[PDB]
Amino acid sequence: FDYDGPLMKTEVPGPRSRELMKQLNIIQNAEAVHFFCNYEESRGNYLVDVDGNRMLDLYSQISSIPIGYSHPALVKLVQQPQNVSTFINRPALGILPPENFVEKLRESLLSVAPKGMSQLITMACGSCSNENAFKTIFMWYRSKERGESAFSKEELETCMINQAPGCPDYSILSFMGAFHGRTMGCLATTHSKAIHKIDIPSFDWPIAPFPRLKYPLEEFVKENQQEEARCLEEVEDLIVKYRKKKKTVAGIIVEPIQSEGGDNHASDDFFRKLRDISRKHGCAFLVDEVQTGGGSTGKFWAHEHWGLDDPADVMTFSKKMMTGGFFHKEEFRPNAPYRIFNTWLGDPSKNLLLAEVINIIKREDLLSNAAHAGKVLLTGLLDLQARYPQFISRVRGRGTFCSFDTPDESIRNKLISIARNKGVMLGGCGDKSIRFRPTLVFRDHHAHLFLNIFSDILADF
Amino acid sequence: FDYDGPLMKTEVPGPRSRELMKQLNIIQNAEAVHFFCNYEESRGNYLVDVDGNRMLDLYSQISSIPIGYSHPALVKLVQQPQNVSTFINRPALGILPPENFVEKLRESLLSVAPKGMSQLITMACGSCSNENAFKTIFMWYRSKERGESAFSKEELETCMINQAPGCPDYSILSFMGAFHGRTMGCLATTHSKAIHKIDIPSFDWPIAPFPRLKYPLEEFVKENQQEEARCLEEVEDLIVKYRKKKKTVAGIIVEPIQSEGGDNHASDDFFRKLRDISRKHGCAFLVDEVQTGGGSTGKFWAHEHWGLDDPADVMTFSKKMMTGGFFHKEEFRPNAPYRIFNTWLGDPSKNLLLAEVINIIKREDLLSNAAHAGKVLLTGLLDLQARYPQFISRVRGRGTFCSFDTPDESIRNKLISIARNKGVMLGGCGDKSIRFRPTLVFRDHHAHLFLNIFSDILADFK
Ligand SMILES: *Cc1c(COP(=O)(O)O)cnc(C)c1O
Ligand SMILES: *Cc1c(COP(=O)(O)O)cnc(C)c1O
Ligand code: FES
Repeated sequence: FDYDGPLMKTEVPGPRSRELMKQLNIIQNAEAVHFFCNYEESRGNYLVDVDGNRMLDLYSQISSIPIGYSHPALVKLVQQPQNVSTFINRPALGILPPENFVEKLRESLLSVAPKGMSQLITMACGSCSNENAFKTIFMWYRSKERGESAFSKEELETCMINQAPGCPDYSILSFMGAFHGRTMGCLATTHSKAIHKIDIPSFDWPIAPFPRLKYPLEEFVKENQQEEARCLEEVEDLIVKYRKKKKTVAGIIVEPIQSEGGDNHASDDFFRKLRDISRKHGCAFLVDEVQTGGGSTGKFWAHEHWGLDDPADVMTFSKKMMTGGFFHKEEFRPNAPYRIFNTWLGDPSKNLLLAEVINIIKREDLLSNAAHAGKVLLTGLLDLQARYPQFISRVRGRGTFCSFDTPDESIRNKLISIARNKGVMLGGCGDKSIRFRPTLVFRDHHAHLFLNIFSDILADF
Repeated sequence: FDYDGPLMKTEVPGPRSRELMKQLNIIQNAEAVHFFCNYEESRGNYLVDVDGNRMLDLYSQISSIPIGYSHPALVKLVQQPQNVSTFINRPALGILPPENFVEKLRESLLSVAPKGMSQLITMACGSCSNENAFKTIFMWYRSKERGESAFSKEELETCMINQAPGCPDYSILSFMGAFHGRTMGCLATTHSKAIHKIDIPSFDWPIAPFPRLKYPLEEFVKENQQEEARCLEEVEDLIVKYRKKKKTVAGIIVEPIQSEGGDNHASDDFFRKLRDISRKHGCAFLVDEVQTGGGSTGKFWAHEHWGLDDPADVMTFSKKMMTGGFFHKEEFRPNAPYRIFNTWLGDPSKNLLLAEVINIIKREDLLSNAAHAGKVLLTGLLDLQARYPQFISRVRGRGTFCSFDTPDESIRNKLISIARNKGVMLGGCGDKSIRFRPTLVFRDHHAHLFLNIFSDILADFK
């Protein structure tokens, strides 16, 4: 199920990794590569590299590995002779679904549906989930505007040649610091780092400020309320402004906690109010749970913390969910087929795995475990913040979805690189934040292994 | 390996499929659903439904099943205990690749790299392949314009807020009839059917005519050269026009044979001249082989027929390839990391399957088989066209990538329906064409089985 701690043999990347990185660099830019991995010997919370290093992995493949490496329940699925077809016969799911398609959805995604959302379409990744959510939103908005009326001849003609009125000039409102994917529609809503954006054509869609909270929260009660109120006002102003531009805001997309752009949090009140603004202007409210979804905040979906019966119109997911897709309200159902469609629409092999993942999450009480392990982590980070104010500030988190700031990008990267050599894989976000994305099998004792390693690193830095 | 023929028990969809359709329709629009399938009992070219119908499948999951159902070499891979990890431990491939990543690419995609393209990025589907190929082209074009210079402060600030100059107003030129995917960038290049496009915001990018050939080809040699010439002239004019509009054409995307829009073919000559036009105006030439790729035209990549040493700058793929991605020239290599990126960048388990598929295609000489079986099919289609000119026209194809037109949409759909109930699954494309996408284990005897069932259908059709 898991090893008893990290065990380092070499610097990371070690010589076998470096050789493999040189080979890969011949066929593509390999500069992002951390190291090469032995996934066969990886177990639980521990990633083993090709040099035999064993690291406690608190990044989990960018928050995408739900119940650790080489999970014995998932091993068993692959071993069952009856499952072989699912792995080798991939269907065009929009036209030729397997006999068990609906049942395996009942065992998996439908069992964790968000409140108010009776509909589900599956997609293979987070980007195509958000792209198709946008399109779902645009078709719904245009359908509100036309009744009743059929598509017009002018609409049918102009859409084929990329013109209005067939192709409307609607927008999705997004936030500074957001990350929603990198295909060309997703990208216009992404505002994470310039290198993600530069040299790519975009859309003129409104971009609102996301609150920047001040820490410690108890010492900034009024200021943080004011900051959130200012952002809400600017959202509403943008919706009004873009309606006058004839670039009507059909939807608002937001993450419950901004990830790639710097682990930015906002109060549950901010979200409830944002949801109400969206409804008031007839904007669909699209919650992107690709990274927050799947339990690490201590609730299956992070938006569940908000306590709403009607939390959103559309909610996308992927990463830990193995498959992508989006849940949505009945009113957003496409009116005709072949509008929201692609060849594969996910993969039944991933739904097979996810159903077992969800069973394990329920049976091992891993939601509540993530709240607990996360509190233990956060407490320890607060202790380190108090002892090392020259390096650590703005400690913050929900569940195991935790982060802190360092003084600058150069110290942020150095601390990540030293931790890795000492046996712990950390992620970065923003210009100078370190983030945690532990698998759901991360326990309080793993929080301590990390804290004790990192305490020694800070003492010697 | 295979069953010996179709076996029909019910109309399709049968009662068990209709019940599942009803259940699925509660949670999503299920109006596209053909029927529900028993993939566990499906084998080779035969698909088995939940009503126990066994149909010769000449559509192969929209041309995505490369070596048939339940292929025993693929079954063996899933059975090997050493392969479990690959199915259950999915990496973020851009940052933490598995030990065998490179070697498995050598066994698979790199063994079939097109001429002149040393670079490869992997992607999970055809649409992310094309969106990321567009981005690769836009970055390449700005790199030519800025030279070996750093991003400007203004570019870095403006790109974050969706503004020029950091976000350029460059265009990708595409063709009427095209299909390149349905995410918002891809979809701007797609011009297949109105329902695929309507109500979605787009880009003001140029759209050229794709040649519409007249059949039979021997009777319209001159008119077809003229039509191809006119299309080439309009591509070039559009490039000049969009430069003048400050919306410079950075790349041109085209399919070797247009699929979803209606199986539109053009000569090898037209593609050679198109490629030259691209080069002449400094446009990257992006060939979409998502549906033509993987052998069914009798060469691994359809563009191979053009006989060029420099056929293209970028070539995308997916469907039969199990994974997506794109090959590209060394000069198109991104200059920094995290520009072309996403969480998964494909999936090693699909690479595992693909290596074995490529092994099977080579060992069993399946490109040659597609040319041979496809000639059998096309010859029979031409024979049926001669006998039933009132139902069948514009018979055309290359390898098994064949099609024909019917007089109208209702007849096209009736013939597909009838054929299915008689044990043969066909595709439709455009408003009135029928298309073939047989898997690569389609042989001449399957072609004759089809021909012989369809002959009977035609004789009985009113
Ligand atoms: C990773 C991520 C996406 C994109 O998912 P991919 O599978 O990389 O396309 C979208 N939204 C958020 C919040 C993410 O963190
Ligand atoms: C199917 C197809 C695509 C899109 O592939 P998906 O995997 O459906 O996103 C792109 N181009 C062509 C030519 C295709 O036929
Ligand atoms: S865009 Fe999602 S898998 Fe390709």
